[PDB]
Amino acid sequence: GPLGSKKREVWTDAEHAKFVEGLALFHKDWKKIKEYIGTKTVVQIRSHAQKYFLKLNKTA
Repeated sequence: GPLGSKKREVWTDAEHAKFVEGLALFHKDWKKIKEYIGTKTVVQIRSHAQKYFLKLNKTA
């Protein structure tokens, strides 16, 4: 885990895609995602937890 190191609340492109796992583990439950990435608030997760859905496509 973070081992008490200070973490940024703001996302990164590699950090984002850890959320994309919790969408399966917790199933539409942002109040559990913030633990998987580590010590996050739900604020940036809730606004990005809408963004994953926008990319979904029936052409792959």
